[PDB]
Amino acid sequence: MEDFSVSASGLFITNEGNFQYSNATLSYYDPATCEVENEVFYRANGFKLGDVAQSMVIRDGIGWIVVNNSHVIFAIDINTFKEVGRITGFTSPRYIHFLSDEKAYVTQIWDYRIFIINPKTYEITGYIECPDMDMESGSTEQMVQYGKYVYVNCWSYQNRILKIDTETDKVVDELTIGIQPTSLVMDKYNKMWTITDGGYEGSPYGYEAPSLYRIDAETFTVEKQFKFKLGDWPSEVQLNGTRDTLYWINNDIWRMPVEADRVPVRPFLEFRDTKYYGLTVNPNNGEVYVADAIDYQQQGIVYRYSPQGKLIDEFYVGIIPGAFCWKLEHH
Ligand SMILES: [Cl-]
Repeated sequence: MEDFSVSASGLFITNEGNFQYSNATLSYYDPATCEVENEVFYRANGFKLGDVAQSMVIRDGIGWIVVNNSHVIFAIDINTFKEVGRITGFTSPRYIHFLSDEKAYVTQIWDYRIFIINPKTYEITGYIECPDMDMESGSTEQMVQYGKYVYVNCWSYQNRILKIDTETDKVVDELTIGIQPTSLVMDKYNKMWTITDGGYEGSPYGYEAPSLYRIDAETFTVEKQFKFKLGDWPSEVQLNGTRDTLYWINNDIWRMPVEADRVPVRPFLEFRDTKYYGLTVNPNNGEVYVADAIDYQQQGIVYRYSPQGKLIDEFYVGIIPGAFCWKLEHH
């Protein structure tokens, strides 16, 4: 059990590990030293993280790690990585969205409810019931704020964006699109971007050419659609800090101005017969980090790029690195 006291500026990489093998880990990268530290939760705390670390959000000096398949969210101190508390009772958590110090939503797979939680007391306070959704095929996923509203994508065996009114904690609208929207971002024009994964071969629910969509938040309608190829399996819409440049995964890493009418012919980073899996854009300097799962078995690798596409650094992380979380000194 180990004493960490790290940089005020930093990058966390969550490593899902192998679903049903409890080898998920946390990585911490220092961009100023170009040094990675691996398995930092375990080293810091004396216990393992669990199964499928999904995502992670930092608020007010505290890091909130969603461990999807261990029914828990760890709160760690972000400088020491020691746990300050945890929340148990999630069916299968995905993403955490704070509305205040005392109120956050936590999405779930295999549940039709979004859990309301109190972060100060470390408790579950309620549930938002999703319409046309059961437990066996249920999915809520990533979330964005638009005023009093929260928008959420319904991922596994679903095909909807839902609108929640946060003042009443209830689902007030929905929009049906292509199957299995994977992720959700809000650009600086208050237009949402989601990209579907197209389902999978043999799926009971379906399997189709996936799409990238731009959806106006005010009118909750599709303004643009970029449709890809059967067998494509896109994911991970991400924005730059000014929220005017969008990246995602589709074999390659792709980059497009939010105002563009076409995807550029050339990608940001070319497919190299691996598995680009995670993605993030540094919100201050526009540097792009690409998490490569490679073969879903070996140690993953993160590549760091300049906004102009030139490789800066690369570093080994844990198994299937899927998500990132910025610890920034200045915003
Ligand atoms: Cl760890």
